[PDB]
Amino acid sequence: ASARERENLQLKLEQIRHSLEDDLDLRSDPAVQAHALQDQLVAHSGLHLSILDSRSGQPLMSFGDQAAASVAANRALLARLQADARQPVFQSWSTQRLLSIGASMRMKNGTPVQVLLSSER
Amino acid sequence: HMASARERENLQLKLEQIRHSLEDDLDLRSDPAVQAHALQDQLVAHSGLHLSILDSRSGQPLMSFGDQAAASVAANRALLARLQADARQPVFQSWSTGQRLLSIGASMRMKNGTPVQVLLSSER
Ligand SMILES: [Zn+2]
Ligand SMILES: [Zn+2]
Repeated sequence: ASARERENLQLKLEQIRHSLEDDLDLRSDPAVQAHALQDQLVAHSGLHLSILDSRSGQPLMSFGDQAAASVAANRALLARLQADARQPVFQSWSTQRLLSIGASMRMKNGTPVQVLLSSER
Repeated sequence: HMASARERENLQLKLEQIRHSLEDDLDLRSDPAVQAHALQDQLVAHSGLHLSILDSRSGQPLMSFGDQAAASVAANRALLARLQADARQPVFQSWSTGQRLLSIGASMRMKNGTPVQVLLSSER
């Protein structure tokens, strides 16, 4: 493994260490503590997920790496989705190089949502 | 400046995994908070990263989650053995079996006092 790959995994381990040793909530039970560690692993995974309400376009849920998030990219991708573009819709976004993919999904209760998944390239 | 066919295919696979978690989970309840939790768990499951945290005193897993494509039973066993033989930390491990993995391991002490061994693995 290369010098930069090793450097990057060491920086990720340091994020895990900070979560375990400094931020750990002593009041939480182990399953909550485990999910909080999960949150920190996904927070620097290069992946971001936005769930929008199909009716209003308003954000319902947002998870993952802020580094893979962009308000402008997500607005543009939602516009293509609402403009009947063939799904799933792809979008390359460079200002930072993101690849994103969007599609409508239907929750179990029928609630239509727009699902926008972004990735750092 | 545009994403390749392989980049597109890989991201489409992840989106379809997310769709499986929303539309094909027979036991997922309708409660909107419960839906957020399922999606967040599934995002980690294909993040290309896997994290194993073991109690140093017993060897028993305390936490395990992430992507199984990033995990190797054999590699983790070899890395854990290097940690327990007081190799210099953090310990790096490359591993191949078709796929090529990069893992890093270190001993830590959780805030509540538990001594743990941390095995972080990544798809190269
Ligand atoms: Zn912190
Ligand atoms: Zn969960």
